[PDB]
Amino acid sequence: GFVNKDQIAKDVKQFYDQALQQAVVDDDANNAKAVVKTFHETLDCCGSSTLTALTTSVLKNNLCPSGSNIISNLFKEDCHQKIDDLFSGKGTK
Amino acid sequence: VNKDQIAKDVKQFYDQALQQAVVDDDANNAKAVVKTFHETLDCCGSSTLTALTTSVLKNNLCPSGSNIISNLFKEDCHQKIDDLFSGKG
Ligand SMILES: [Cl-]
Ligand SMILES: [Cl-]
Ligand SMILES: [Cl-]
Repeated sequence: GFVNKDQIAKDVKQFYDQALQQAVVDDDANNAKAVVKTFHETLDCCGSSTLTALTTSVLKNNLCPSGSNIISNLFKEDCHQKIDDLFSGKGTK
Repeated sequence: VNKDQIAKDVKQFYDQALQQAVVDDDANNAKAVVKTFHETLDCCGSSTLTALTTSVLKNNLCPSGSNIISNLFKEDCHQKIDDLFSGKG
């Protein structure tokens, strides 16, 4: 089966959103938090939007990339944007 | 979204880009996608696609530099995609 770039990007974001929501709402969600932490470290982001990345960095900072200050989350791309960069070949860096 | 299904689809997407990248004909986007996957996930090709992997490696789509062990001991992109969705890191 052929894979469409836009559709796969949408599914990944959706998967990540499910994970983020579980990691934040509920502690002890060990695997959601692991998935979220892996996405955040790999893509260098901390949220589905600028606003959720800021919120996560203030309230659940352990989920954010190491050495991440709060205020960078205001200016850095969010995880949805980094997922788009990945599949379009823009570059995560 | 099912974890197994999405990891499968992303690997298939990566495989598609890999085979397109080997053709140097209006595939500059596929080359960028392959290179982006390689740098983001820290991998180079897949053990399941040895012929393609050898070609992109020669096309300098697995650039070296940081982590010298990772320059000689390349990681499988399929495994790294699996690690991404399993949260293994
Ligand atoms: Cl699942
Ligand atoms: Cl092979
Ligand atoms: Cl190379």
